[PDB]
Amino acid sequence: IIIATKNGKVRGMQLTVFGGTVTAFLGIPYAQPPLGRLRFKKPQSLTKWSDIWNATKYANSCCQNIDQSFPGFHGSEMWNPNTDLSEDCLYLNVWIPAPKPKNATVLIWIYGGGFQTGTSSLHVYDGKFLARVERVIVVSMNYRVGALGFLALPGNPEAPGNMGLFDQQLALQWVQKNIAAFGGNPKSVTLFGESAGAASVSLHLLSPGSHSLFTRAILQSGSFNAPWAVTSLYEARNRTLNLAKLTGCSRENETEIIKCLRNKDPQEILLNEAFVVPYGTPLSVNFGPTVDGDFLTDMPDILLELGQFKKTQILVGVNKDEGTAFLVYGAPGFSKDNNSIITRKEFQEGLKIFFPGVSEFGKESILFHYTDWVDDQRPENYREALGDVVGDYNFICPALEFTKKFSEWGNNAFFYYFEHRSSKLPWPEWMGVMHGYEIEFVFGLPLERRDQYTKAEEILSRSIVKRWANFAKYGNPQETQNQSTSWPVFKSTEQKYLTLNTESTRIMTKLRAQQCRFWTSFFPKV
Ligand SMILES: *[C@@H]1O[C@H](CO[C@@H]2O[C@@H](C)[C@@H](O)[C@@H](O)[C@@H]2O)[C@@H](O[C@@H]2O[C@H](CO)[C@@H](O)[C@H](O)[C@H]2NC(C)=O)[C@H](O)[C@H]1NC(C)=O
Ligand SMILES: *[C@@H]1O[C@H](CO[C@@H]2O[C@@H](C)[C@@H](O)[C@@H](O)[C@@H]2O)[C@@H](O[C@@H]2O[C@H](CO)[C@@H](O)[C@H](O)[C@H]2NC(C)=O)[C@H](O)[C@H]1NC(C)=O
Ligand SMILES: *[C@@H]1O[C@H](CO[C@@H]2O[C@@H](C)[C@@H](O)[C@@H](O)[C@@H]2O)[C@@H](O)[C@H](O)[C@H]1NC(C)=O
Ligand SMILES: *[C@@H]1O[C@H](CO)[C@@H](O)[C@H](O)[C@H]1NC(C)=O
Ligand SMILES: *[C@@H]1O[C@H](CO)[C@@H](O)[C@H](O)[C@H]1NC(C)=O
Ligand SMILES: *[C@@H]1O[C@H](CO)[C@@H](O)[C@H](O)[C@H]1NC(C)=O
Repeated sequence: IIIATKNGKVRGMQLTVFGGTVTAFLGIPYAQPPLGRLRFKKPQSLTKWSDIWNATKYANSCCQNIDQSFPGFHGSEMWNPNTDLSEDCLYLNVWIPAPKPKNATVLIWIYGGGFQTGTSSLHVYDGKFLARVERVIVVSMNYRVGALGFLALPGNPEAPGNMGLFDQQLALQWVQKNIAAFGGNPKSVTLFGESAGAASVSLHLLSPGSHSLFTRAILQSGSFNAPWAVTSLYEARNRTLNLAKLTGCSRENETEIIKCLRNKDPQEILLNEAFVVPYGTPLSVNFGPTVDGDFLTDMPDILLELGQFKKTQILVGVNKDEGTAFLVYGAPGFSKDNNSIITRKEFQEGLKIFFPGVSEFGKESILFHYTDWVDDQRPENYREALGDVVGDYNFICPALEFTKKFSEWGNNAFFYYFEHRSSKLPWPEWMGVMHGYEIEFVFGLPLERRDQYTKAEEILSRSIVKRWANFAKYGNPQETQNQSTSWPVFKSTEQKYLTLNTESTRIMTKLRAQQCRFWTSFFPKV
């Protein structure tokens, strides 16, 4: 139960799952901790050790602001970090099947959180059910978020930008050099993540230094062409210097600002991160991926459009009600505690919150496209409209356009539409199939009947886990043995996609066709 890696021995622990055993190695370090001189730098290789590292508990989460908008509410607190925050957080986790497999496919998980939050130690990210049920090895890693992971002064190796993407990339290399010792096949590595984690997975498809570190990709509710995912390199510099003044760290030697920011206390940087943008939205990515000239050599949209990415199979998908979660973090007349029926003027107020820097005409064009009704006095007309707007603009339409663009360079792609509202979902029912609430199905939590899910949820999670596993091993997300719906390839022309629900599973075409022609062709011009 001790494994010898390239930097020394590590001790794990075994776990009982479904009357079998999984071996967990929680908290293997994969880089020299990025403190002091190393804060804001790319991660550095990890010096050998001759003891036995004890990988028996999750390591520290990375520094980050907590969501304190619904204290005590499980719906928001289940996403808050559940281990000590620290700048010493570059660690990873590995769940291997027991008995040790011999050439197992490796699934590498990248959590979301808008590039400002998240941690690999969340309960819904527990890879033990996947290791037990599909006999894959599951790896997740922590990576720097917010200013600590994405502060950008282009070219300056003191704060080059994209450091958190490089933490991810060094985790992938760790798996390349070391996963053979755990019984895994480095030649069969599938990346999957959700939200900002999905956008990260898509950026690894573009970054040449990641080409050789993984085989396939799975993108849940996210991609790099979402409007919140990448920021221009000049908007990045404006933000790092606005943080510089806010901490009184202003200089004309850019390098001297960095070493000034290197002496400030993480809490001081965290509490100023929010204000480096002129007007915030509940979707703001204050510090995030940029075109840095190293991880990312051009605007991702050019690279996607011109076929400059890793050629491979992708699995891409979204939830029915991506946008609702954000409405109760700032939209007036909205609350998780009533059913949030809003008015036409409340709707228009909501647009100013989510599209603050957008012209009067832009906002009416949004209102005009979403507010001519199949019936004008459904009292929830404007409430549903505002949720669709946020979800279609921020998630569904970027994921559809990514998939279109990706598949027209010849690779197989599969698109799902997740529309089961979980029975354990703590938010009110008007919020529907919320952002992030497919993750528990992917990780196979409903497989554990000890814990509150209907039998129908267990069965739906059982096939999702099988399709995901079959996609990782074989490049094809079919459930073959149980007479399931066949998942058609998503072609650029007909655009078939698969719906995922408890009743049964249907092939449909051209998800949100009218809404996406608005968002992806009209609205970019305004
Ligand atoms: C680029 O940065 C300037 C400077 O930023 C601001 O100062 C920070 C400390 C923080 O308080 C931000 O909210 C400020 O915006 C921005 O310039 C300003 O515009 C805002 C409102 O638009 C105004 O409050 C400030 O007085 C302006 N500051 C100056 C120095 O004139 C600017 O908006 C940023 N954005 C872009 C796109 O360049
Ligand atoms: C739904 O609730 C929102 C606000 O949630 C509430 O906040 C307090 C007002 C309190 O009543 C809590 O118990 C509620 O759950 C309501 O929005 C408020 O409306 C008033 C109207 O005078 C306005 O002044 C406030 O700013 C609003 N609060 C906001 C925008 O956060 C809303 O009216 C409720 N609607 C329904 C149909 O129940
Ligand atoms: C590492 O841990 C050793 C203890 O072994 C076991 O660790 C966990 C799983 C506990 O359940 C404990 O009862 C076990 O015996 C220590 O002997 C060793 O000193 C530790 N090393 C370091 C560096 O802390
Ligand atoms: C694992 O599979 C690869 C091909 O996918 C092969 O080249 C390698 O030798 C295998 N290793 C084993 C079976 O230990
Ligand atoms: C000041 O800036 C120059 C580049 O213009 C740089 O070479 C120098 O190292 C900076 N000062 C310090 C103390 O590093
Ligand atoms: C197939 O169906 C059986 C029930 O007949 C179920 O127990 C099994 O787990 C299913 N397999 C998959 C991959 O869903």
